[PDB]
Amino acid sequence: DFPQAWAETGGMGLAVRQAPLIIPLKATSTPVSIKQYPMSQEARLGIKPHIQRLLDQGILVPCQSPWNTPLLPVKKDYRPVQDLREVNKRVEDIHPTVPNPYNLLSGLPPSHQWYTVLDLKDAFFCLRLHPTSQPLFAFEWRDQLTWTRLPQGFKNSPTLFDEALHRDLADFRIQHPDLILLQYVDDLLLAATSEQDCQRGTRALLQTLGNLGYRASAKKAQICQKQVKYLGYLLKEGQRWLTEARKETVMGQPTPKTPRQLREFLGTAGFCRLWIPGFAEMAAPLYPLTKTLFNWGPDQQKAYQEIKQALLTAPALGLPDLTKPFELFVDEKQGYAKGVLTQKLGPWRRPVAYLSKKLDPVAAGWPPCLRMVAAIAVLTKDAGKLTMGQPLVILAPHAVEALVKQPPARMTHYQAMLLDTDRVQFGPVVALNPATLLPLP
RNA sequence: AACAGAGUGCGACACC
DNA sequence: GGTGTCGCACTCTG
Repeated sequence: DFPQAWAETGGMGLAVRQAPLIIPLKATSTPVSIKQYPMSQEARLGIKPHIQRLLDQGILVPCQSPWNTPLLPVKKDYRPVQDLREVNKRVEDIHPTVPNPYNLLSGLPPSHQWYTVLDLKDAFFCLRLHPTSQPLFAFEWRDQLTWTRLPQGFKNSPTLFDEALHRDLADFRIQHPDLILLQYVDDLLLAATSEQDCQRGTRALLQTLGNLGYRASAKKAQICQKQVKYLGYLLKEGQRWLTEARKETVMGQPTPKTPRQLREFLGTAGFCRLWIPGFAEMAAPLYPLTKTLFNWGPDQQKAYQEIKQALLTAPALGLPDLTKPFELFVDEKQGYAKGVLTQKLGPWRRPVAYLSKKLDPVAAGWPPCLRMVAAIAVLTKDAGKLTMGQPLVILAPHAVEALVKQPPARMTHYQAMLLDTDRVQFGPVVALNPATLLPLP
């Protein structure tokens, strides 16, 4: 039905509006041959059929180059990645344009709740390399070659491709303004308001992409769904849920017995902190067991449990509405700041994110009252990363508006941040649910 | 043994 | 007590 745009059918891609790239070198560089690292029978055999599939496909061509860098295949078959730090250090740097994965969804309007997701197959290869630059990307072989397209391992590949595709799509975006199109480099979210208003765009877009010369995986496609996985998340109805996959990777593991094992834990669980109320404080007992003896007392096990429990009971987050205002409820506890950034849908405050930070050494040194102010300060700063300086009412269990206006060091800076009334208004003192951190009637 | 971007915790150097 | 630059963990997205 759409043979052109499906990699599985319409064959390898080529960004047609995109003219072959010429990679600008450092003003002082020099070709570098580098000994093809040894791999193994499984690695050599892993990317073996790939280096052969690409060859007769033109993407790969017989070459004789000063430069050699060793290819570094991977897996999850194998990827034809290529270890080339030596090259891309001899290559100049460019002002980047890759999206901020943190706030991309901030731009998904609740009006739009019909979703499609298209992952792009072999995106980088859709860009052509200009024969001048082709040699930089050479590697030995047996059964020396090089890339006619844009290879993985190359430091600019990510940005170069974002721009290419972003530019190629700037057309669409103005022409179907009734649709939303988020783009994280390689893969795309389309948002409609209607089951068919989605199936239009998903026809148009899916077409445009075939024309422009890009191809999308029909395997990984997610067409006109009411919920979709995107960026590690489940999106459904303008809310962001943690994936059961994500959870299993924590629940599943055995209680850490080394610092390394602890670090992996805090590592992956910390990627869920937006869904864990008073996270930072929760994990306080765990942190010192990194770097340092490893005594696993009750507090360690308490934290450990609490955190895992907090994942099972984890709530959906509301996607930030930038056309509305936000409230930030905040509390401070023994040197730890915690709070929930919320927005209203009718009669409901619905959390947009949970924010917590360990109070730094000096702050932590100040008395309870002052601590609350610093608590309010950091979380406000962090909330900014989501609100985009949209107007924010700050609420808390202890009144502090006065003190930030009439204190008897850092204040100067805190006052500056908190007393800009064009973005920050204190609200009334309120009582919070100790869990959920929401206000009590 | 590769890249870009992101989250958070810890340290080091320097500076009044 | 305050304040500026780095580096090293673990983790995630593609």
